[PDB]
Amino acid sequence: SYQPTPEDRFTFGLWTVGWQGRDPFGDATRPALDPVETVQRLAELGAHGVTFHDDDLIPFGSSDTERESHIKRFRQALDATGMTVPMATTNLFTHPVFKDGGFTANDRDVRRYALRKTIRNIDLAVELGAKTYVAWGGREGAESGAAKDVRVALDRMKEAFDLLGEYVTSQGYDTRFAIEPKPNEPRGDILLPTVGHALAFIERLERPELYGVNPEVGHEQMAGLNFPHGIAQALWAGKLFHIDLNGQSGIKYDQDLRFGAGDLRAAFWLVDLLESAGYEGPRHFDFKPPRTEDIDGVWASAAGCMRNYLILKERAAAFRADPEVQEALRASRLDELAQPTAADGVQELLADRTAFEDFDVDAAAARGMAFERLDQLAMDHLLGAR
Amino acid sequence: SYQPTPEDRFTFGLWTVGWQGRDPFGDATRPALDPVETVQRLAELGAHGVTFHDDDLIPFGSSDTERESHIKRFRQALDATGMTVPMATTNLFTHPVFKDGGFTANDRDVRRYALRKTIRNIDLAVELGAKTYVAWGGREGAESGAAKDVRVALDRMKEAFDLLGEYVTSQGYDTRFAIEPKPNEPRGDILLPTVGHALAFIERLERPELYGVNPEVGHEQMAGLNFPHGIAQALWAGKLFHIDLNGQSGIKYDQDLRFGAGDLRAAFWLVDLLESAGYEGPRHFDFKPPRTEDIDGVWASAAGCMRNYLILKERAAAFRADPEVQEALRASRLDELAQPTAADGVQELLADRTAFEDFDVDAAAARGMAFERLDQLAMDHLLGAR
Amino acid sequence: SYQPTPEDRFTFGLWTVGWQGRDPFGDATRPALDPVETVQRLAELGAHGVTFHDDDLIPFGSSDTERESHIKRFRQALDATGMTVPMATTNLFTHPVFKDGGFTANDRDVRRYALRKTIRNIDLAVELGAKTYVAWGGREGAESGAAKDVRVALDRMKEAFDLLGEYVTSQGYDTRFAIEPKPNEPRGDILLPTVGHALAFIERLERPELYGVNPEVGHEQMAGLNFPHGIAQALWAGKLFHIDLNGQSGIKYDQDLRFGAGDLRAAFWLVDLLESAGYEGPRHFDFKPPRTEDIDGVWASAAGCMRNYLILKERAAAFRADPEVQEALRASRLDELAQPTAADGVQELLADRTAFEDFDVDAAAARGMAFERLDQLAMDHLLGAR
Amino acid sequence: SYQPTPEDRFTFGLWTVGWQGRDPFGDATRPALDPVETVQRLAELGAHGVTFHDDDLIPFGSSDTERESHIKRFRQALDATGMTVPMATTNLFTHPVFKDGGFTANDRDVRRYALRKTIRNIDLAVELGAKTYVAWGGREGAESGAAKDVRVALDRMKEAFDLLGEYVTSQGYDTRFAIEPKPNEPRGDILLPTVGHALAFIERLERPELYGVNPEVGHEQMAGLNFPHGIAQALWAGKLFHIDLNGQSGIKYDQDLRFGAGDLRAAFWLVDLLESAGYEGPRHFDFKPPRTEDIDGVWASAAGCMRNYLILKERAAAFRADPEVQEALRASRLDELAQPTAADGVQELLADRTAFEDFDVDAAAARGMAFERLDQLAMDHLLGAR
Ligand SMILES: [Mg+2]
Ligand SMILES: [Mg+2]
Ligand SMILES: [Mg+2]
Ligand SMILES: [Mg+2]
Ligand SMILES: [Mg+2]
Ligand SMILES: [Mg+2]
Ligand SMILES: [Mg+2]
Ligand SMILES: [Mg+2]
Ligand SMILES: [O-]
Ligand SMILES: [O-]
Ligand SMILES: [O-]
Ligand SMILES: [O-]
Repeated sequence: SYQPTPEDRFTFGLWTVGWQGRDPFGDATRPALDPVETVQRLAELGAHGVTFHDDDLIPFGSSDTERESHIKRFRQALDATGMTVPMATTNLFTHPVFKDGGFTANDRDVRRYALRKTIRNIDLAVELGAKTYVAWGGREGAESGAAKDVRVALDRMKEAFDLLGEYVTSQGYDTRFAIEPKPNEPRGDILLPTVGHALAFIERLERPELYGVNPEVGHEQMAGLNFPHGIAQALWAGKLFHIDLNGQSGIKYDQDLRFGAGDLRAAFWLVDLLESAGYEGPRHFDFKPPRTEDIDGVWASAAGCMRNYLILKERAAAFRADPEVQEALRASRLDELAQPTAADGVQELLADRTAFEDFDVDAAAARGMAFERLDQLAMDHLLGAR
Repeated sequence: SYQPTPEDRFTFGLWTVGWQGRDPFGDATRPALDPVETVQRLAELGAHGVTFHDDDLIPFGSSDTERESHIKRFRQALDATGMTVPMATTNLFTHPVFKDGGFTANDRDVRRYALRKTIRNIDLAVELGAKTYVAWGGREGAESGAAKDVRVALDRMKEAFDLLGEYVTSQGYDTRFAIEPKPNEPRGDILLPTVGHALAFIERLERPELYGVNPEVGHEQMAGLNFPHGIAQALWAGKLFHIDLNGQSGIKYDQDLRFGAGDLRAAFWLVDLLESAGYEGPRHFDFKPPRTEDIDGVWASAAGCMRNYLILKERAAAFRADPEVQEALRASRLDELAQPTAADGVQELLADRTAFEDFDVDAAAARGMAFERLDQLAMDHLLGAR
Repeated sequence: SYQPTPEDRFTFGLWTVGWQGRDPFGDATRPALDPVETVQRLAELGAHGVTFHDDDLIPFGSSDTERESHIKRFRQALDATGMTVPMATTNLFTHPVFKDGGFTANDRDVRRYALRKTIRNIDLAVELGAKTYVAWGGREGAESGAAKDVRVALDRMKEAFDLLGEYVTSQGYDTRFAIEPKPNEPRGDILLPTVGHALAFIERLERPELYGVNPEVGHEQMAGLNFPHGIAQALWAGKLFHIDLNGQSGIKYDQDLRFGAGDLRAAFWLVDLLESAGYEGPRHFDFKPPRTEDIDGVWASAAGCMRNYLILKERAAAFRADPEVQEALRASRLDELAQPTAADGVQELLADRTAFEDFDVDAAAARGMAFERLDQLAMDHLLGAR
Repeated sequence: SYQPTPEDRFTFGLWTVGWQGRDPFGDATRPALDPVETVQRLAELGAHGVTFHDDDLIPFGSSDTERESHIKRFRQALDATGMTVPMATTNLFTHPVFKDGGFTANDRDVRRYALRKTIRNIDLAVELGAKTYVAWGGREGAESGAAKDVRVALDRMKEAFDLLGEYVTSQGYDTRFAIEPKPNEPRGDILLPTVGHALAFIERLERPELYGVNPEVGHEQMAGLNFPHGIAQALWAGKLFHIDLNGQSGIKYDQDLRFGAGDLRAAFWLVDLLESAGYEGPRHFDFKPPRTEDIDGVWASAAGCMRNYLILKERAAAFRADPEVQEALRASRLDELAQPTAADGVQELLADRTAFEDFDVDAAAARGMAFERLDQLAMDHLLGAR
């Protein structure tokens, strides 16, 4: 089975299946896809909805009449298919004017233009029903040390987000923001490089409750971090507003492989976490079909994204349901991890001799954790060898 | 010149110059140093003070009389040399009982013991005059996915730090805590893996003002991150309580090279930031003299740490003082980065046609940033070619 | 399920299940294992043989009488179980005399001592039946640039291996040598860091036929390289003499996880390669049971190594046997890669206008490669969803 | 200061200063440069020559008449300046027909076309005076495991290079070939990923003498390797035919920063090696002026490449000439590494009791190597603090 239906909340950006295959060393290997045809083809595949950057839907520099016309025909395909727009974003990285950033460009006039460009697209995203507005500052950063004073750049980043927070509050919009972290590329180093850095930054904004994170699998893996661990921290903070799924095979350039490819065990632990934590947002795929592929390989790749999530969902649920796994978890004391360390308080802990002076350190040091047996049960379930 | 004096606030852990050279594949190549002799030799080198883990000063398992005796003779060398103890920490990673962690061990009784072990050493660190108490959770984490539920582990981590916050508040101690992030090693992945992750975690503690970060050069570089950028975020947050200086040559095992070795340009931008931001805490070295070295190579390595900071301090100050550099910074518009984007407010920005409808995008896109000329002036000053 | 047999050629080092758990930040968590108990327990698990470093078997410093006793007891356990010894190696990294190397130490006398220690163990390995003698220069390298002139050190490395070749040739021994590459750890950089570098060096020895490589999964992955691609090149060269199997989750310290853990798709493509190329040597596991484990967890991790190889062997055989995969391989023109580019020579090619002057570049550019549809069939077979 | 002369052999690719700034997330920021203006401007800066890909000089698709005109104008600028063309290469990566490779494309016809396109440019390079023809197989590789059988692809790679060797031998051309390794990007994994892998492959060609390597600083650093060590092995092998100089700050996308930027101490040890080994080929810069720059910044970045090499050349010469460094090298026994381990052979060594039976292992283990004191002298010379 593993057939996606709308109920599975699978979404795709216009820019993913529509990537023409232009990379740093080569030209486009595929023609551009029309936005109406992408909506059509994804609804046929079992997708729930689509997302967009403003310049994906409306070619940069369009007159107001060309814009209207682009939004009308898109909105029509959405009505015709039952497709939703859960999220939208701004392109603040392609046009040469953003070569030193959008919100943190050294030129003040470019920072003002970046904000107006964003605000215009927040109005459109709300009209189309988007609840989450993503911000990926891919050009915010530097290749050299004196080019960007980072404390002042963070003053300008906080100013920009506070300004957008005031704007949606004044308009009464029901939209929240999600910051997408990336450690590098296209800049040598990008500001707010990981989930952690974006979550700490949010706590310094004027209205923190309006902002969360949109982590991407491949981005945290570009810094060699454990993506399931970063998502668990964002969930613990109540800040996982959206998530971008794809694959990455290690620390190198950002590959955007289809979900499931790259680190397959990390994809298994991520699905197990999303499903057991009850995440209810879109399962969004931000990937690129390899430029070796024609348009049928594009839809084959898009279908494999959804198929791999559904296969892993089944294996993670079977794992957690297994009495032998529930037994191995008690053996590794994951139940004791859930008990408070000292709900009796610091003064009872300090007067407790079994916690220190009479604690038998070597009896405790000799208890094996039985983590390898547990992990081989997880490997067996992933591989269907049970 | 480049001669360290106490005034330069250079500090060293007992565990740094005293590392015997035991690594994963080999035995100790040097004898243990007595703590009194380390104090002596570092005061002679121009060091301001020393730090310790409890088990560095008092051998694990010492009776109360062996403990008293170890603290008396140490305290005596400190009085005799004028050496200070600015910071202290707990060893919650060497003894086998901490094989699954201290504060986040799955076994509850080990988590209670880890807290009592810590509290006993907070009392001693306050008595010796330490103002900062560092927490490096090196055993908090996992090699496999089901071994550690990370949301619950963070419940236990927050519980532990809140418990220590209540303890020092109740005792009226003037000590703050600093969390030291590390992405991996000795665990496959460590919780709170970077500066960003530790800063976001602190905002969820009961008394956030009691906690900051103690970043280490080599640790952020093990995730390929820009260490000067991470320190700028911690300074912007008002959370840089302490800093550990050393060298790392890339993403690999944690090398702990002497400061200045590893990424030399990153060391130059770090000193430029510390000195221009007015950091006033200790310049602490957490490094390991290579096990190829005898005890004279140990003191040669320790002296090079301080010499390299003083050379880079001089080159960074000369750079910033140069009128030609001040001119290149105006040319790259670092002065415009300091201007507010929209102090006129969102409604004036929205009614400003020069910010969007009449903005000349291509005139702005054509302005070069002159960042390469600026960076070659920084290279010239670093190398003393001006 | 999936039982290990004799004919599977699974072997283990004495140092793998015998690892006591000591790492750079912690003490041993397990008791030392007796070599004869290791032989017994591994025979019980379905292993075909065991390997050893000389100091695993005979304690460094044992007179020629305890050496006698140690070899006698050990050979007894092998006699009793039918266990074989396919390979042996020298420990030229643990003792402090090897702190700057064995074969390439700057001190001449340490290099002579290193060669005498190796030759003593080549005699023992041959009489126990080993056909392959592994060299892992863990200490050959540097933490700094002027400490080691690498061209001269390669002269010394070549000299050591040529002298070893002369010795086994004058003795008439059947044994061949296999270099084990590793990019770093315990040295900042190790000489002959990858499979590629070791294959090139072998070509400069006086008897290249006596020497091949012994690549390890996690070591090539410490440099972010594709381990199956590196094994395909060692097999193309006719130099894959032995292989070390384990797991690694990224570029970081050497983990030595059990085979299957780490990069699970790389383990699948490795098994598919080994089995389709008909590699017939030992499937040797060089891994470390995590120090979180007691001795039951050690045997559970050793059994998981074998189980994972056998599950992947079955999934890879099913992938290649599937008629739809054979069809997808023809569709991606994997059969056409096996056809010679220009079997009728360079003047044939130059005289062919369809190769240049009349080649339709756009029709060729538009053929899709259908690689994503082939990779999802491989993904379905691995996960048993086919 | 530090002026570039002719005799310094500094060369640049047409594609380096000519890079228009287009990357995977952004459009070109600079106008295209005319090849004759590039020749003029670089002659003015003190460059000795220029290099080119065939499609840098002649637009893909130009008839044999625009080809004529393009070569004529270009040769005119060279005639007028005295600029030389030391090396040339083929673009087998930009056009979509090369999406799965040139020499190792699965389609036979694309491989024939790739060889005809290369041979056409070998004829042009020879008449312009190039002695080295570089091959960079940027598209040779895969993003997935069954897309490319690597043993067969190495058969095709060897076949392509053997046919090129036959062609230049039957023409009597003086030119030699140089393989440029790169571990990844634009392919997930590229074949012959490091200097080591390319040196081993060369040993399997029918005429190994015609082929060497062209390593690039940032490409070996993309795999975390030590670039000076890799160059020492290519020089030991007699295969350093050419070298590409630039900067890279870590394992991430290929940056191509100007030489000196990135890992500055690695650039110091590289210059020290090149100058002490008497390398006499071009010092070629393969870098990209950041897209933040206008054309004045492009020429400022190109001048910085040359300046940095000349400052490092001077600092490295001063380090080796210093009597205290010569003394520190004797103290670290760098003179003793040059002495043969056992010049009087294996039976000499076996008969020597001072090599084993009477060698005092503890006195040898306790000699310190004094490597930190030597490295701080190197650090003092680099920073001009001596
Ligand atoms: Mg991405
Ligand atoms: Mg994304
Ligand atoms: Mg460290
Ligand atoms: Mg530290
Ligand atoms: Mg290993
Ligand atoms: Mg091994
Ligand atoms: Mg490059
Ligand atoms: Mg190059
Ligand atoms: O992305
Ligand atoms: O450390
Ligand atoms: O290993
Ligand atoms: O490049």
